[PDB]
Amino acid sequence: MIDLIVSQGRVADRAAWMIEGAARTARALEERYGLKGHYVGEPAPHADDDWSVALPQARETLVAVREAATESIKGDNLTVLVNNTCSVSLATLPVVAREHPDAVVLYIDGHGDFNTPETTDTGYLGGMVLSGACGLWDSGHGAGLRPEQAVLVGSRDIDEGERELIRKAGVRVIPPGEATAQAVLDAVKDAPVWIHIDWDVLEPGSIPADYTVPDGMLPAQIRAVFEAIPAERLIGVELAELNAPADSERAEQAVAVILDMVAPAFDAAAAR
Ligand SMILES: [Mg+2]
Ligand SMILES: [Mn+2]
Repeated sequence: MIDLIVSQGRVADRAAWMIEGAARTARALEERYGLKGHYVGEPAPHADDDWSVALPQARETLVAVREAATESIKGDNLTVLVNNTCSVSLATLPVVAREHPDAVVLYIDGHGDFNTPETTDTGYLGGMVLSGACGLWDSGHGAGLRPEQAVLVGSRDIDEGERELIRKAGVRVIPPGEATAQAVLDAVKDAPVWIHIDWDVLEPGSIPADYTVPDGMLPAQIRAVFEAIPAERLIGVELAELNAPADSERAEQAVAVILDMVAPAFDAAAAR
């Protein structure tokens, strides 16, 4: 069984269409798998506000996601969160680390999302997510994820100062050209696995690119990861940061690619 949870409340969104992108992704999963999502939060416009303002604004949405994820994780289904922003995971990752202290988190992202209030250049909460879950700063939603159990997958061109925090904490980084299914499998060793994906990990998608070496990850590499993680070891999956307007052709094209990437893991969970 799959439990689908969908964030529709603003959590520090600086992009215009990520709440809409989450809703479109959730709808595609509902239609494909015969599910009904649990929708949490009320939409609000995007803004370039400091994390210290955006975080309290998101408190009601974050607490509601935490409670829904806690119920799902304590049962025996695959927990699937479709999130507008990576920042929703400030509420979910401490629940995962609480319930599965041996779990490895594959944080698949073009960025490291490992800034603290002291290192952030932009003040964006979404760039402070993995560091908050690991306890380098206090989000108000707990921590408890061991940095030794966090693996950044696909991250590249990381600021020297943030890359220093990452190495000091012991977070491993697997850049796109090294992010094969076997490399990711070898990183998780014998642990259960939580997958968090930020779609900016993907190579910009004019896949008319047979003669170019990609800088981002290709959809086929994401699919290969989902194919490689054994169904019995997969705790849950978070899909975040699709910036695509509702009703757009762009959203319909993006969600079809997303369905192709996640199908191996989601099909196997629906078959249990
Ligand atoms: Mg990112
Ligand atoms: Mn991110």
